[PDB]
Amino acid sequence: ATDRGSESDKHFRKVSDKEKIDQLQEELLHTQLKYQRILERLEKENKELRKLVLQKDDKGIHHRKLKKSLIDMYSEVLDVLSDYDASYNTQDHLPRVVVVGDQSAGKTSVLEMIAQARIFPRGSGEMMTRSPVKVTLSEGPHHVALFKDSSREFDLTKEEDLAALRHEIELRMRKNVKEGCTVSPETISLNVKGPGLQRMVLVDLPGVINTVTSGMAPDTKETIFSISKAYMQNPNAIILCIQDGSVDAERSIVTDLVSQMDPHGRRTIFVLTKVDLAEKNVASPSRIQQIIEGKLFPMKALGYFAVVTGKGNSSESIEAIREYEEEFFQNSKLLKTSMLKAHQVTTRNLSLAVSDCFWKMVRESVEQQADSFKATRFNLETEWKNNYPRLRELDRNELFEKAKNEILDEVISLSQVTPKHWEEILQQSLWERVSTHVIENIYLPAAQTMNSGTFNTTVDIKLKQWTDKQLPNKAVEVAWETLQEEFSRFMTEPKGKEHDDIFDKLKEAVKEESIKRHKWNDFAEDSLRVIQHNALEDRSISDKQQWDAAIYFMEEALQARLKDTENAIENMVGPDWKKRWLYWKNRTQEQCVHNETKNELEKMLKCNEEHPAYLASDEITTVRKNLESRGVEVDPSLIKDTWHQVYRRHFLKTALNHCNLCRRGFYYYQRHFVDSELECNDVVLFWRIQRMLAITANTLRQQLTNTEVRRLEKNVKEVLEDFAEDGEKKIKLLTGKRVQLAEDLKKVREIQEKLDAFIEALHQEK
Amino acid sequence: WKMVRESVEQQADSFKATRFNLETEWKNNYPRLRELDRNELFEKAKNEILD
Ligand SMILES: Nc1nc2c(ncn2[C@@H]2O[C@H](COP(=O)(O)OP(=O)(O)O)[C@@H](O)[C@H]2O)c(=O)[nH]1
Ligand code: ALF
Ligand SMILES: [K+]
Ligand SMILES: [Mg+2]
Repeated sequence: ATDRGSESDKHFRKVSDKEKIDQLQEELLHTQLKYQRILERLEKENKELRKLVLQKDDKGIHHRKLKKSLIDMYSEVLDVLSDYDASYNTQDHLPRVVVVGDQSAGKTSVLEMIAQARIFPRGSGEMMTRSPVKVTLSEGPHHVALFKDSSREFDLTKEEDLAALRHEIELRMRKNVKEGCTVSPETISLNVKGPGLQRMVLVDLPGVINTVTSGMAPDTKETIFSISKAYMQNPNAIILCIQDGSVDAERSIVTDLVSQMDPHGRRTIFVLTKVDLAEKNVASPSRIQQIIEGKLFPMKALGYFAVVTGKGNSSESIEAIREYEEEFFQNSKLLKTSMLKAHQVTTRNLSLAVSDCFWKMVRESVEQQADSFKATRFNLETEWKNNYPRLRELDRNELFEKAKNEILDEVISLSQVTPKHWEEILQQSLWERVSTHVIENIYLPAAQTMNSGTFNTTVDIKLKQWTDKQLPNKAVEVAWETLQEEFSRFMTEPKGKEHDDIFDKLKEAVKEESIKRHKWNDFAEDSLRVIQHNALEDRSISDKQQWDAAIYFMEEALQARLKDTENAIENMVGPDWKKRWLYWKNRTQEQCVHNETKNELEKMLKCNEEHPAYLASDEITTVRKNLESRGVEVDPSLIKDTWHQVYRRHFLKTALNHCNLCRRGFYYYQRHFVDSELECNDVVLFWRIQRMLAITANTLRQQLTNTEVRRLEKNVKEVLEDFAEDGEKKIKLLTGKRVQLAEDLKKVREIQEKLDAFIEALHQEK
Repeated sequence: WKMVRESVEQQADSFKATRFNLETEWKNNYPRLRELDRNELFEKAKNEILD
């Protein structure tokens, strides 16, 4: 009878097994223990069956050391790195090839005529590049590129598919840009296969703008510079410097961006675009001869200075661009009358030369990263472990689940609270809430008559009306709060000096959802009304012990009121001579008035001890004249306020003296046959309420332990499952700086594997 | 029929548990009457009154 919710769950839980254990045992334990093992061993078979078919498309199985997915290893390493750390602290050490040049140059053309002319939005009229776009190029058949690493199935040779693919990239480009600028560092990941593509990662960084026009947000050019740090602070970056062939080199921006990155040109190759505009204006090949020699290019870029040319139409196909480029370069005086042989100028030579320089840098510098990340992990683990010796290995998934079980365990522990605590806490809390209402609004005005029948009649009518409207509504609220008060203590209270504060955000977050769903039984009040009516209706106290308990607790309530009034009075009247002379204090003129106003009222009560609480205006006038006769002029309102506090002090002392004789007078045996005027009807009123609330608490406790705590437990389970799926809150709640460090350690460990996997793939040559 | 077959078996356990809890308390408070009915109660009075 102490608790019934736990028994119900066990009974039906066994029933479920009795009917379905022959299916549950296989699914719940046998399958799950084998499930993890088969992931390593049997999924291996299905992965290999498809992988081999995919490798045949790659040709990796057919040809040793030659596989189109071999270059995809390089991108996988960077994809983890960008997710692990997209900031300069990690990005600055990641090898890459970047397209750098004046925005007007159309610098991206170096990549458009390879694969991107079909799927990347282009054309003049507006700035196209909005954020770094990385394209993973690989020798292979035509295949729809990955867009934001998402799979696609499109034909790259038909306009209808390509147009939709151009839309997809544009959406990422603009969405990466936030208010205040037109460019964003947030990168876009593309991976395309097709003929003529080289194994390398080329990034089209947003074009630099000398000045921010009114058509662009003010921070455009500063943002591009910060994005330009992808190479300016990256010793592993290869820079393709694009000179806008429409304008002279002395008008360029790229010269300063790269010359401050590598003034020796060791990390860069200079490329020129739109050279054919030289013949749409008065061509000056003598300036081109300086261009090839790098006289006017401070970065002294190394390699052959390739040139890109195009019809300028934004619909020219990749094949059309290649054919146009070859014919123009092989005949134009810009290159035929200067030392720029077309077979070195052609973009396809740049792609090969860029691919050649790409693998040179990657193999040389990649091994340094493996040592760097390993050193990082050891330094992080040493400090992380020393500050958190308890957690040698931690994850945010492990952190959440521990709380999930811990929370459910505590709420169950809350369900283990004995009724003794519930009944005492509910009874004590509820009575204290309504202890003054009865005294001030029911008892004291009823005490103004000497007719005990009216006294009991008056209160009973008020109580029944009060009972119907207030008592069960306050009682449930106390019970609802009382359960939450213990729940919070069970939930988030520390175990002395040991406490995992890392879990407090989730615990309180779970509570708020669980209390919102904690709807107390809407009919609990109806039972209490019947109970309270019966508890009040039965006023028969035939037991001395019932009398003894009721009177002592009534005294405490009255003594509390007496001190409450007395403390208010002392402030109203101030210190007496004992404290005025002891602490060198004095009275305010109001306190002086109150003391004399008090004295006159005390004298009035000294004789008229039975004076009713209500004062006649003649008494108010009498006091005023009695005080005015001593030089004290008092507003009637002061007297009435003084009167109320002093009267209760007078009354309450009388009531306690009545209580003293009620217990003592009846206690003496020979006095029980003396019918004195000591009808302790207040003890009858107090006793019934004490019993009435005690029964109320028991009804609340029964509902508390039978229905409400189970609803609280059920809601917690519903909320915790929502949190289990709510990754963002789990991240937002689990921010303890050790799980985040543990998360970083995991990512560092993964990168070390990914770094070595690619490095291991480099070592396939020997 | 999906809901009825799934949940109906729970009722059988619930009612059986109800009877055992009711019989335990009912029998303990009324050990004399292991089985009682309002028809048996009336007839006993009928004979008792006539006697
Ligand atoms: N004349 C000429 N036009 C080009 C060349 N490369 C690209 N374009 C034109 O520039 C426009 C878009 O090229 P794109 O590489 O996207 O430059 P961006 O949009 O300014 O970054 C298209 O209309 C192309 O025809 C080139 O080498 N010569
Ligand atoms: F014109 Al650009 F990136 F070269 F938008
Ligand atoms: K442009
Ligand atoms: Mg562009």
